[PDB]
Amino acid sequence: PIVQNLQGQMVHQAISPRTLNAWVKVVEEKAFSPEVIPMFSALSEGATPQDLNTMLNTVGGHQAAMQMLKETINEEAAEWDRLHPVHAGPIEPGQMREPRGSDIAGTTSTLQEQIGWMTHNPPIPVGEIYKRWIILGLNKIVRMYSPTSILDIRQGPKEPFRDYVDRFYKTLRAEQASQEVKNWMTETLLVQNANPDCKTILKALGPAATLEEMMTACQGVGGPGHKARVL
Amino acid sequence: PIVQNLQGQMVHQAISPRTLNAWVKVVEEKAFSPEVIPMFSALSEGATPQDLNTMLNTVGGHQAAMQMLKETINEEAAEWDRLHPVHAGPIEPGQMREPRGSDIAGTTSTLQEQIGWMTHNPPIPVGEIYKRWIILGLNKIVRMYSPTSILDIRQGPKEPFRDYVDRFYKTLRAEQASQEVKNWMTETLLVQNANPDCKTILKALGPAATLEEMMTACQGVGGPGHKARVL
Amino acid sequence: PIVQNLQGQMVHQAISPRTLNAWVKVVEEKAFSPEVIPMFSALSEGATPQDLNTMLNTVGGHQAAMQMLKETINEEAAEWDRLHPVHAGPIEPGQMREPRGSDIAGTTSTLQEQIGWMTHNPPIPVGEIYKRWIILGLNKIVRMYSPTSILDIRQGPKEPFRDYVDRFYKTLRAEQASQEVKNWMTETLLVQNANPDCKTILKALGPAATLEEMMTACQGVGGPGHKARVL
Amino acid sequence: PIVQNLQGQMVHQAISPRTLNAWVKVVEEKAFSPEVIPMFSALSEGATPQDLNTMLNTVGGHQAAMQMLKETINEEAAEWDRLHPVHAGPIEPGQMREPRGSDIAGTTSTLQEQIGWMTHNPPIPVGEIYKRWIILGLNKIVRMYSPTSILDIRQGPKEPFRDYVDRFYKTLRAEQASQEVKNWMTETLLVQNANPDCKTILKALGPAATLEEMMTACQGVGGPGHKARVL
Amino acid sequence: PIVQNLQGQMVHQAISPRTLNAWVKVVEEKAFSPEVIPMFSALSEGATPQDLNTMLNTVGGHQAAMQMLKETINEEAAEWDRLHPVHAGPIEPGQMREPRGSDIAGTTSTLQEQIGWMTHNPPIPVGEIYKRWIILGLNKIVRMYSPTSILDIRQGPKEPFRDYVDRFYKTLRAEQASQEVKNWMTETLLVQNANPDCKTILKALGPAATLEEMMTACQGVGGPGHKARVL
Amino acid sequence: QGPKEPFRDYVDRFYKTLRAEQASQEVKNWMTETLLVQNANPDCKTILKALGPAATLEEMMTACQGVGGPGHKARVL
Repeated sequence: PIVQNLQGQMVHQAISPRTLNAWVKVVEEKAFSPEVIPMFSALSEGATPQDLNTMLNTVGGHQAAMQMLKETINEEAAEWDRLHPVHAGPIEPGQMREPRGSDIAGTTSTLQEQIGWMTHNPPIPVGEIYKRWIILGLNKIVRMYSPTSILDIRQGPKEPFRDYVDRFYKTLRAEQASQEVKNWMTETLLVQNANPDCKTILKALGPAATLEEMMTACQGVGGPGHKARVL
Repeated sequence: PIVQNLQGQMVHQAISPRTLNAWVKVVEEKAFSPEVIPMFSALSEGATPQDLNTMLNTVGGHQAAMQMLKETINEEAAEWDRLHPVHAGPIEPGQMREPRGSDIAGTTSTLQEQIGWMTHNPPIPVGEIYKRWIILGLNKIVRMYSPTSILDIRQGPKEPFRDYVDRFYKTLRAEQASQEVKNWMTETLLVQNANPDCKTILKALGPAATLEEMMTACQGVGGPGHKARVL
Repeated sequence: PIVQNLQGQMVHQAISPRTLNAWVKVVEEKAFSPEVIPMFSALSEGATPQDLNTMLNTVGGHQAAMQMLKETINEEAAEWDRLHPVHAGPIEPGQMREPRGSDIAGTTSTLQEQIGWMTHNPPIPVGEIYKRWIILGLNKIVRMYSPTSILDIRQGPKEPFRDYVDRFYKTLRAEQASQEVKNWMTETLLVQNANPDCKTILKALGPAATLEEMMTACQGVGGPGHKARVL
Repeated sequence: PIVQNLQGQMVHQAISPRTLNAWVKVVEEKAFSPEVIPMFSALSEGATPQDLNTMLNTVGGHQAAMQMLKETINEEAAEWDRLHPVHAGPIEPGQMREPRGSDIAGTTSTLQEQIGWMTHNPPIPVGEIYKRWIILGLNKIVRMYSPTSILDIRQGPKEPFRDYVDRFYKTLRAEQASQEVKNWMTETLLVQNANPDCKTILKALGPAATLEEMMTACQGVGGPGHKARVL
Repeated sequence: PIVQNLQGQMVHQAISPRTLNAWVKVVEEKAFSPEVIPMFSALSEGATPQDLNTMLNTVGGHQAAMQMLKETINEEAAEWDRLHPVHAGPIEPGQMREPRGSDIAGTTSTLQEQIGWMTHNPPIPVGEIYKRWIILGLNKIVRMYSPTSILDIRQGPKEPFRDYVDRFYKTLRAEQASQEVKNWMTETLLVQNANPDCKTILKALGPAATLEEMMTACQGVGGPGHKARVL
Repeated sequence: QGPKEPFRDYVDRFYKTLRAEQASQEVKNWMTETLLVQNANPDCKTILKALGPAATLEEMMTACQGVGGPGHKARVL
């Protein structure tokens, strides 16, 4: 990344082995889950194109997924130059030029230019432009083996309600939809078939008390709910 | 390393034994493989010849790989040397000697010289030249440490297409083939070495199918393969 | 050690406790071996003759071999006076005093003198001369050892032509072998026990070829699922 | 501990956890090997009398040995007090009062009076004088802890001599014998207690035969490369 | 925490998560013990009341002995109020307000106010005073919970004299008895509670024998005299 | 040769093969140390403990008398 410095000018640093290891733990295991997009955000806060390609490349796992991302963003890269002047500004390495799509994604730019673009004030946001293409590329792999349907979000009869929530957000962030279809279906079927003790205390409290008493309810559910609560 | 390479005054920093112990750990976990090479690059952004000689000599094991790499960087230096004339040194303070191919590899040069050439503005880049040479020798081990080969890889008779096409892509990463060859390879060769059950669906899927549309063929058939995976 | 060596603005700081914990168990557990040598070089950046002398006193394993290492160091430290006698150049330029063999081995020099030598620009480089002498004695000490079971690494008749070859260089890496002895051990161990088809290919190549060539052979010779790929 | 300063007088910094960790490991693993003296002193660089005291309160086992060591310090602080008479009447205004034995022990004296003594002219080594009390006490604990006498160290008939030499030099570390006596032990107990065949060679080589020559005794016995083979 | 040395302005440093973690992890291994204390001193270097509070507040285990410890802090806070007149404003014109029991415990005062008394001439060590109250707290904890004591303990059937002396001293640290009592226990009761055969030979080392003379004697009688050791 | 073997055809095979190569003199000495000595019979290696590195050839060719074999086929006709 680019990292602010105490006494002077901003410094470029290479992405650390801890950071590529922390990322490797995430992506190879969360690949088909919507969960990866904000981890990606957080572990790419200062990131240059070169940092971004380094983060793509150091993954071992899901190599054909990894290509479907690389191919996806080169289409964005081609797309960009359709409306935006090609080779505008200075021809030569080491000057302030206006980046093409394949400059954005660090394919045709050298790192020195990237450093110039990201040290400018306000910064020239090449890596932010590229991260949005990688999020869109990430949406496509997340979709590929994920479920999508509103009737396919599962709800067991004795669960203490939380497991349904924890499935809900990792289902409906795969594909965009209507807020009203997400709300109305919550009400007519999903919550209406949930744990009948849970519904009782919760919808007696209503939209007028905090979820605490509902969440303090439904103790002792199988083996895992019998597990210690005071430790 | 020499740090702060593309930003004003660059300066030297020592390679840490934990950075070295962590390098060797990738090598323990992935053997000699493609996926090593970017971890090598990430830890090689600022590297002097001496950092590079410190990186190969700390490996210890895999000594047939080390010996092959070692002749390839020597064969590369020899070639620099018979192509670019190098004569007798400075006779006065404030003067700089020419690199040899041996100097660039850190055979005959001392670190202080390496610092002078690579901290000059603009630098005389001995670390670049050699790190590339080392990468050539790393790729060349990949050929002689390859699991299977692109023609030999194939789909088991009840094997999911999804498992197959990932390991196929792992396989094509070790392959050094051109891009037009890589294009055919990921289309025809892939479909051909498919099993008879998926091959049909794959022939029906036909010309001009994208990787998005590859990865979604043979879904939802059930049976063996599906234990942890939602249909 | 000095902190900020080669970086100006230098301070002397005390030796780190995790560097000492890593040191004592490395010399204890693994012995005077080829891996010690490049780690000792990486481990001991910025160290003074007090720090390196503090580090030879803290080594608690291999005592007898250490007394031949101490004799060896006391020999170079003596010989340096025989090789480079103090101030036999011009008295006029410069103003430090020229160090004896035993101001380098930290035996007569005070820590202020060593600080001044290593805080000059360019410096008088006491630490690194000391680190060479210890490396040189690490090589003499290594040669005091020879692995049993060099000659028991015999090529497995149906196995690929890799790990036995690998092991044979590894066992013989500090054994100092001759061209004809290396070719003879190659035939004896490797060629004469390998696979029938391979043995014909290897006798046809001859045991005197470089490693990229020996590695190339025997791969894709065999028929359907018999092509001898690395396991 | 004590830390260096580039303008004006020295300053003190917080004690490190990992220093106490390094010290507790080298105390614990072998329960007080002669490894404690170079190691304690490696971690007692710049260590005030209150830091040396913190190092003594780190040892949680061995509370006999630890109080024996405190009563040893108690006799040493006395030794100091007897050697030097206590100032009668008022101390002269200005610079530090001379240190009394328990003040050196860090019990009756504060941190800042230690800073005072070390910045003073001449320097008063309050850290270094108390540190010698500890190390004498640590050798008392190692002497108590030692398994056998250097005059009873001896080996079975087919054990290597070279392994005995090493057992000898491990043995020597805790032994404060005069050097003539130690040279005499080197050339008598090793030479006398070597196996019949090493007696045959050490006679042939003679009285002036080296320690390297001692370790290379019983060499040449086997077949090539430590293996006999029939033609 | 606070550091004053080599800073240009006197403000707070934020507490490390690995500080708190390392403190909790110390309590895991040892419990409230003598053992936590030297690791508490290092992990509470520069500690202000607020930091001290945070370090108390994350302990989740041992919660009766937390209640005894806090009670004991409150108690020396009550003591201090009736100790000397606390000045509610400045003690003299040009000097800070005095700290009473709620100011030392961190309840009425704010972090910069606490930085004030540590950075002030003269300094008032509010956080060390509270650490002492913490040290007194812990000293009551180990004594209520102490499983046996000095006039009930005796040397075992097969217990070495040394490990008896060690096990007495460990008891006698936890036992918070009056000092002339403890001085009678280390002189007379220690001798009296040994093995009886043992006790007769400590009768035989002449009047008032020293701990080193005692430690170097008592041989053959009671528990094991020989100890196997790793060199 | 095997380790207990009487230390005569091996010495013919060594010298004849040396005479075949026509090896350089210095290399013959390194070959002797490398090969001849490290293959020698036990009693022949007692001479290299008794004499150390300064070992003469006549001593070694006068060793190994307690085993059989043909010797040098010395006779008086």
